[PDB]
Amino acid sequence: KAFTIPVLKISEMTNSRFPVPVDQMYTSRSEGIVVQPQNGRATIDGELLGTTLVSPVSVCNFKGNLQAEVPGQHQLYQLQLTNLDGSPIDPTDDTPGPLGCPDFTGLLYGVASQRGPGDATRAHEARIDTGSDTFAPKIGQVRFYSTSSDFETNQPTHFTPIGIYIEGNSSDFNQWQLPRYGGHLANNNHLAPAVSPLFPGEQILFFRSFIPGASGHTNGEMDCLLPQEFVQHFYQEAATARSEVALLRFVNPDTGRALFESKLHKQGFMTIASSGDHPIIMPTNGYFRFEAWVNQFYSLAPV
Amino acid sequence: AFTIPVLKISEMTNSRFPVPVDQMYTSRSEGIVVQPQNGRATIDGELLGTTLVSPVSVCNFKGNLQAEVPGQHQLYQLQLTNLDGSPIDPTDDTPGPLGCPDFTGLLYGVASQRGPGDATRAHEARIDTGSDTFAPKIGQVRFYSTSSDFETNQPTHFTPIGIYIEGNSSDFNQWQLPRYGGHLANNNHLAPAVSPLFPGEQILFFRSFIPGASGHTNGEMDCLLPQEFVQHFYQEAATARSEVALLRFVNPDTGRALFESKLHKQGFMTIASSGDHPIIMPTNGYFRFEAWVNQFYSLAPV
Ligand SMILES: [Cl-]
Ligand SMILES: [Cl-]
Repeated sequence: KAFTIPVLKISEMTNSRFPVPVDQMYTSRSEGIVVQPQNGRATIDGELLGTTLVSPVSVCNFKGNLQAEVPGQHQLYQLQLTNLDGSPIDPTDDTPGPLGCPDFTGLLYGVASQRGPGDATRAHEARIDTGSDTFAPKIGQVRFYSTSSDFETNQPTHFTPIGIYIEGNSSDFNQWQLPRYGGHLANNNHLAPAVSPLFPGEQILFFRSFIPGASGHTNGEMDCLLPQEFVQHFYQEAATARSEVALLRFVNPDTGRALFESKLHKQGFMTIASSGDHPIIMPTNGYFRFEAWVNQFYSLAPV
Repeated sequence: AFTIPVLKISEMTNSRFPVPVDQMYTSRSEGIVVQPQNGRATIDGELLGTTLVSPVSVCNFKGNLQAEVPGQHQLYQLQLTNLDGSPIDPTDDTPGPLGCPDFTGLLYGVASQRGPGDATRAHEARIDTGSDTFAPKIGQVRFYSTSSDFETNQPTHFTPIGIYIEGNSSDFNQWQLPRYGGHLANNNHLAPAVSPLFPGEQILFFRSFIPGASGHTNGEMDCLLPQEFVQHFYQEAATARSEVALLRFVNPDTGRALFESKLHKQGFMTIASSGDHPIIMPTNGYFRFEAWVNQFYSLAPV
């Protein structure tokens, strides 16, 4: 079975780290930054890594029982998580945390909804601090705060992510700081490895989204390594990787010729020949196409 | 030539609302016109109605916060763009802009803005898709919010979350199409209604229970094709060798095949069944293409 890429414009791609469309391609030097996201992690021969799931609407969602209001802390609610598909959290799993769990620290803004008893429903805005000491999704312990007290204990509860809340303090959004999946008394394990460009003059090519902000000042930048459609496609195809690097061409369909070329590394990230922090803006109908198997030494024309 | 993506039910996305599929479901749909406009694609990849390929975009809106509606209390006038940023073209051969809700109800979600600069703000919001002001085809939609914290003339996005049941707004009717053009306009360029034609068969739906924000509702939202089937058919552009693709639902744990279904060329599935009930199957089961048949192929009941 031959390796293939799905044919997609940038505007048809889905961010694999937050359930919103990709806005632009982006490259960065990543000065002082360790790139180690756990969502959107898949090898090109079909192995999912980190907390990556294939569903494109599920990343950064939570589901669970509303166990209780945290004693003494009004309108702070303790969830007992399940997995997003309904199966119980199993902390013996070989994952950093539950599939789809946020891979960044910050004030995640969204809506907590309930259905029950019966068909009675209710929903209100909520905030989950993925940087807080007790944020421990690996063992199913997550809390959310809400300005509403209209939540019932022991009813099924879902958290739909919307964006990030900026208070202007230590809790501020850091898309490259992994949470402590087990809370403040446990260390992360089974992480997908960090990635970096190893070849001179190359930088990682990211797929960037500007996610919504709920207060304060932020551009909401969320950079993933692969659009969710590439994850889904490699998962489906599980094609044999004939070399360590798949050479991609970003094709202008109006001319048939290359706009630029990129190296898709087998472990699931792309590099380009570029320098600095800036978007990669192209004609809107451009798409990546698989060109050939090459090695890590292949020299790319700069873009 | 023709393939179906290998997906469990829990890995499928509802094509009419951006949530995972909860179950397969079948119904007689007596006295109901089944004519959803999202999740509509032929098996050779032609998108119909308002169907787009992005799985996170259906029921989203974006555009300029034109004004607080004069007279009204905390009503905001959106001037839509298309979800890809391009301008709304009312002469397009669609009933409305791609991704537009295809049901009438009080759609609940969060309206967010960014601007001026990187200043941001977001608050709960709801859009009555049955209101006579709801006219997305010409880019006019209003939302209500308990908050007054919205800047005029800043980019605004509506992220859908669920449905809101209250007496003084339209109840959630998933099979009642909005008037995409506002009060007086007739809908046009609609994907057609679907129904089983062979005796003993019913449509097979992929059902989600979308969140409720208030009131009593089971949030039932039935689509004809999971969004991943839509994306796959769009990618493949494979020629339909007959009018029906015969599919088989199989459990990979045991190799047991559980039932067969008829995937009609124009983009929906039927099974031999009777009554309104979920189709509960082993968790790891999935559909697989078996053969090109016609509309008269007779299935064993499930
Ligand atoms: Cl597979
Ligand atoms: Cl195409």
